[PDB]
Amino acid sequence: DPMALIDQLKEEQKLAMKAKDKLRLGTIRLALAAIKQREVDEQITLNDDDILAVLTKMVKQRRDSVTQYEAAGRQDLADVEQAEITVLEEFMPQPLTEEEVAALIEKAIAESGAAGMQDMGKVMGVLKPQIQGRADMGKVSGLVRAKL
Ligand SMILES: [Zn+2]
Ligand SMILES: [Zn+2]
Ligand SMILES: [Zn+2]
Repeated sequence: DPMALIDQLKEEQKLAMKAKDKLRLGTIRLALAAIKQREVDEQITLNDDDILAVLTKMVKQRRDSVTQYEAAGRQDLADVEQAEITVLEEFMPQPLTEEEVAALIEKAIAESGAAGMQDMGKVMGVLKPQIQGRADMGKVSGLVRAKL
């Protein structure tokens, strides 16, 4: 039952403001503005996975700015962008460990009653939402194929 990402971002905004941590505050504010943009423009309420997509795009855009700054010799500016990325990445999940993936697979097999390679789709359909972008699906496939 982790705190919703929207609430983690708002709490971190309040703390960064009280800390007078200027760069951190500014980047959190931009994440919250990107969330508001989607909720107004798409007429939806974002969940955690939606917010993770918001953060992933912000990290991508800043990573492309790092590329441009570093190609121009402006490491000082690329470092500011890296500091922004580090703030954003605080809210992102860690990749699943090998042992974590193996456990998800064994749980997916137990609950789906999977037996044999014909049940590859049955298992992967259970796993795919649970794995998100936290593991290589091809490797997960191969681990599942082994057990089946
Ligand atoms: Zn923090
Ligand atoms: Zn920046
Ligand atoms: Zn977290």
